Amino acid sequence: FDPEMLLKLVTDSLDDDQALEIATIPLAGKSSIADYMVIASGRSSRQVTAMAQKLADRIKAATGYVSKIEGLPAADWVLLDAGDIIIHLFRPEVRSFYNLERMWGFGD
Amino acid sequence: FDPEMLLKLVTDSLDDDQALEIATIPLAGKSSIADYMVIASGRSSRQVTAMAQKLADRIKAATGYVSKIEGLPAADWVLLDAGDIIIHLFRPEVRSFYNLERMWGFGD
Repeated sequence: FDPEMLLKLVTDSLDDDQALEIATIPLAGKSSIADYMVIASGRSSRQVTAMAQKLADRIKAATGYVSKIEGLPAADWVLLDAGDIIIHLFRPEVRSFYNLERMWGFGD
Repeated sequence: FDPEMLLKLVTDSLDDDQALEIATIPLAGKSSIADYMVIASGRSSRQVTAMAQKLADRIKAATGYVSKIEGLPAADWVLLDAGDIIIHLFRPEVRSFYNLERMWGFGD
């Protein structure tokens, strides 16, 4: 399964699930971690969760690849590691809030 | 604390701890998640762990920011979320192996 085909699956799925700000970062000549990183926002916890889970299910259906998901059920963010592509999903207002708390030195 | 200053701290720290393939991805005009993503490799579990922990300690010492670390103590990868910068660390031979297992459909 071609990494460009995987990229198309990822962005099509996120677009279908109404993600915003879907960014594609090509990593050729920069990093060996993956061919692409994709980053996108969701508007709620239900939405980020549905987004991530459907994407993992779709990748498995299309390719057989079992993606690693980091950050569920508490879904302020999700990372989905699909091997050739790593997908970052975030809730902008939750992230800005948590970043402030960490800037203030909370939590150690 | 300036995001360019934070970037310099991150890359200087990773360089000092002998990370390889240190990639800087500017996100201006692409994603709101952060100003930069940094990706780098380490050669062992001790090294990736030392790398990530020292970077978190250094960010806190220099800025007060308490970074969120994902993927320790089992350190095949680490993500360090420093707010304005997200840092991905990976062990190339471990990642290639785990990616194969997921490609083969292991683990659900």
